[PDB]
Amino acid sequence: MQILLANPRGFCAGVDRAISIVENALAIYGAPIYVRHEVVHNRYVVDSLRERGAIFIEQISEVPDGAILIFSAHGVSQAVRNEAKSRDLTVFDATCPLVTKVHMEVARASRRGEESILIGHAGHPEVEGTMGQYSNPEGGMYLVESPDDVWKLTVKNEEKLSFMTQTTLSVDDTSDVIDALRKRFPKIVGPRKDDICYATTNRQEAVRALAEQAEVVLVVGSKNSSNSNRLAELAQRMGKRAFLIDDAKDIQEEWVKEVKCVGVTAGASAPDILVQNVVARLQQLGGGEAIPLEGREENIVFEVPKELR
Ligand SMILES: O=P(O)(O)OP(=O)(O)OCc1ccc(Cl)nc1
Ligand code: F3S
Repeated sequence: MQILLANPRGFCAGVDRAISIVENALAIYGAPIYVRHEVVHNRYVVDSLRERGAIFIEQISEVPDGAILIFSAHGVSQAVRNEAKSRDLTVFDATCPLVTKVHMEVARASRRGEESILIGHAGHPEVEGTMGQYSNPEGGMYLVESPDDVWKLTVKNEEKLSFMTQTTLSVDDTSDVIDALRKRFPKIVGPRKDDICYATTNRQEAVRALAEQAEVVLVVGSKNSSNSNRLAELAQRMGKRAFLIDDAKDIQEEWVKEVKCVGVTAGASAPDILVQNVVARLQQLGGGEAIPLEGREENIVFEVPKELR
């Protein structure tokens, strides 16, 4: 059995920064460090940081006074930010620079009383944070997931309309949504393409190349990782069996019995150690040395704030 590795895969620049923010805070101030929501959507990363004295909480009311609080990589609403700022808290913000960029555009639209449409998935924390940058009642902020959602959306002034996207969407599906928005609202304004980050784009491109060669694709990442789910979905839609797995224990032997080529990738929040262990398990089940596929170069790093060095 041939084992192929997608490239690129695993940690992005936002995740690496957010994790270091928590680690460095723990190293500088000791435990406990409070973190709002899972810092990134990976069980292993979260369980680790929890074992080292990070405390994860869904609401700021759970956090005690005088504490250090960190915002997760997914970003937070103005409301949440103001609720933290108005209390006895030292705040560090692990929100990804590429989410912040989108937030800044929503905030601008809010200041102009000009309506904005977000493409994304209801209930996801990035969506809550991004929608939560819009406060002006004279405009409006709308969420669409599909072309059908676009087909039933009505806005107050479609002459003054802009759109934004979640960072971790399917590139292909998002393209269909934007085509719809432009047919329904010809004057809508947006970025050149969308707000899908380089890491999401690159991992989807990489898993396409992988699924072209592999019969079965394993995607390392947690169930609540949106970007990981898109990788597995992309593979499946290409007609390959694909499985989202947290770690090597989830691999069921039937999945790779009599499979000549298995591919492995990882979402943006999945540490490389999990991939290494997955590969060790596949090798127990017959696989050879893992062959990395040739990949688009990634070179971006985001530094921690100077105060957390
Ligand atoms: O569930 P998703 O959003 O894919 O989150 P993830 O698995 O934490 O991945 C890194 C990340 C962090 C922040 C953002 Cl807004 N997008 C991606
Ligand atoms: S938005 Fe940032 S957290 Fe990673 S998946 Fe994209 S670089």
